[PDB]
Amino acid sequence: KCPITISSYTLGTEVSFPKRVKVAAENGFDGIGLRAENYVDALAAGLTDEDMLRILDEHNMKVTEVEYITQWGTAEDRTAEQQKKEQTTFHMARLFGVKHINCGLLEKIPEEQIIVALGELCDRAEELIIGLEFMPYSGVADLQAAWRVAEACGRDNAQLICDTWHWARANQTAESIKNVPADRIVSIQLCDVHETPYKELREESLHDRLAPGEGYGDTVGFAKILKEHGVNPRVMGVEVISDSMVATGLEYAALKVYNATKKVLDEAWPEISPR
Ligand SMILES: [Mg+2]
Ligand SMILES: [Mg+2]
Ligand SMILES: [Mg+2]
Repeated sequence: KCPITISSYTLGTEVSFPKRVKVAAENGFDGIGLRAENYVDALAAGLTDEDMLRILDEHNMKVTEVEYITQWGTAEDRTAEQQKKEQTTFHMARLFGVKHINCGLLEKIPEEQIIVALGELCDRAEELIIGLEFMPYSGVADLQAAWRVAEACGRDNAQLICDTWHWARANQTAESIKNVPADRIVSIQLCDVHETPYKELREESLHDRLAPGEGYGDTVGFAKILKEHGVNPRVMGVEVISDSMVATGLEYAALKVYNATKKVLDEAWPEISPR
């Protein structure tokens, strides 16, 4: 089993929790992703952990993705708020029954420092899996780099996330997955890329992604690579971060990315496609 999950950013940063759940459920998703910010907003709106569980249950829904841990690479970055965010994701994962937490490292630090910091983060995570996400503009720039550091840290909960946008913008291929044990890839996130990159790649990534297979990043070929390598993702996230789609409509966004996801997985991995 692999829950088709609408990732947090796919619905923006404003929508209430109950609307997020409802829009997801109405559009055929098995789960939602939640950022710590979304969770804090819900608490600020007077919702409790308990109420969030009830609402999910009311829509036959689950939170299946928890994110996003960053700013863990250096002593100066690991501030009290950083550490609060870490702790908040850990609690969120336990609460909602999620086994892994999405993680990225923006800071371009020497890799030996990354190995050590990653090990420490996995220690902090205890039973939870750290899903380290490579990104072309980050301190872990491609899949080989992510595997190198996860491997070297020597914690079994150091695992890997493949997000189509990052895969395509880091120009990854079939060879990128070489020597990466399939069972180390904890999740997959689907979307697609514009033909022409932004000047600032990080702006593009957070503002102007395309729906799966509607772009120039061979989402279909990407899914097939991971499938054939023997990856068994815990979640199939759909992470299409698009200010334009959200501005058009949440329902619009949700329908558009579901239909696109179904198109790609029908072709590439029918056994887990939504049905
Ligand atoms: Mg915004
Ligand atoms: Mg991602
Ligand atoms: Mg089977």
